[PDB]
Amino acid sequence: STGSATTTPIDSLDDAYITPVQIGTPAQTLNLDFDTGSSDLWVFSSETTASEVDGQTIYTPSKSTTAKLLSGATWSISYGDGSSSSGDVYTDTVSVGGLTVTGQAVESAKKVSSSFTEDSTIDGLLGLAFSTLNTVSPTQQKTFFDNAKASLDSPVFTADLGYHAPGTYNFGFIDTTAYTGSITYTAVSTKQGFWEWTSTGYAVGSGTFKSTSIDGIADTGTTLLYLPATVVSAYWAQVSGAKSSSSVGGYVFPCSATLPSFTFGVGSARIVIPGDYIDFGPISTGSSSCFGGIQSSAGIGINIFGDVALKAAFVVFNGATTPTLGFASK
Ligand SMILES: CNC(=S)Nc1ccc(Br)cc1Cl
Repeated sequence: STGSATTTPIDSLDDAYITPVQIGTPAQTLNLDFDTGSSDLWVFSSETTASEVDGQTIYTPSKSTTAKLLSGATWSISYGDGSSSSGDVYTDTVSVGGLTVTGQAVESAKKVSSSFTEDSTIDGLLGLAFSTLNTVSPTQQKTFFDNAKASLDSPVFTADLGYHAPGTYNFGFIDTTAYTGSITYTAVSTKQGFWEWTSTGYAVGSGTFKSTSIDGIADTGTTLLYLPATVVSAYWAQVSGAKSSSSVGGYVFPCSATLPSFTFGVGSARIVIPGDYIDFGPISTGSSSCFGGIQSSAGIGINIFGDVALKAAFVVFNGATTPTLGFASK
């Protein structure tokens, strides 16, 4: 089997991407944030504290003839941005772009963090990291991909995120028309439950390539590119007027400035992030100071290849017995 679904930016800055997901019988379609940095499929629901719902589409398990309470099961999660949610669990039928999984764990939110409430465009998350990170207790649950894997033509999914435009998530096949050149594959460690790999280095604009190992995670659920302070300093030093602002919480720059590209290494291959991708607009409405899309990972404990990096490539999440990651230009 295969599946193919379009993923769409939630706003003009590509802060996140939403993908339609059919849940239950008859289908209830929710727009979920596909997140390769986490492993819970959780949704706003009829059970969510009413004051914490503000515009989102909810899942109502009582209206689904295939929904079954996973008795005794609870879930609770906290994300890297300080957001969180918790609730109970149903199994139900979940379809993405024509690919159907029966008995998928659907985690119903009873409580969500204010940041989720405040984003009316995201109805929940669909986690695509390794199932070892799943927070369901007492019985850990499998991700949508884990459940689908044996049925897929090939045990892979691909992320093809657009710049200020829709893109595509495919399951079970590699669309050879979606990228240029070849796909370079690179080793993955699953020890932290992430799609964790090691970049071979970086260049800033037309600058010479610096060969240096950068360990990080491929994370569709994170907006920006978070890299070591040395690397990030080298980048912003090439932007006139750029400064790290403690009160803003990162590097800012005047948008009258021209951003250089940023290249990262995948084995001997190179992915180029155009400078335009690194512009995230005024820090506040009407401000002449713009927020940068490359920021320091120093306070995080891990480097994150977020949407800023991934949307510059066609990315293969290979769930073979020994998982790997593939990157191609496009
Ligand atoms: C909130 N944390 C991250 S990485 N990203 C982000 C920024 C702004 C909006 Br609106 C939504 C998201 Cl998901």
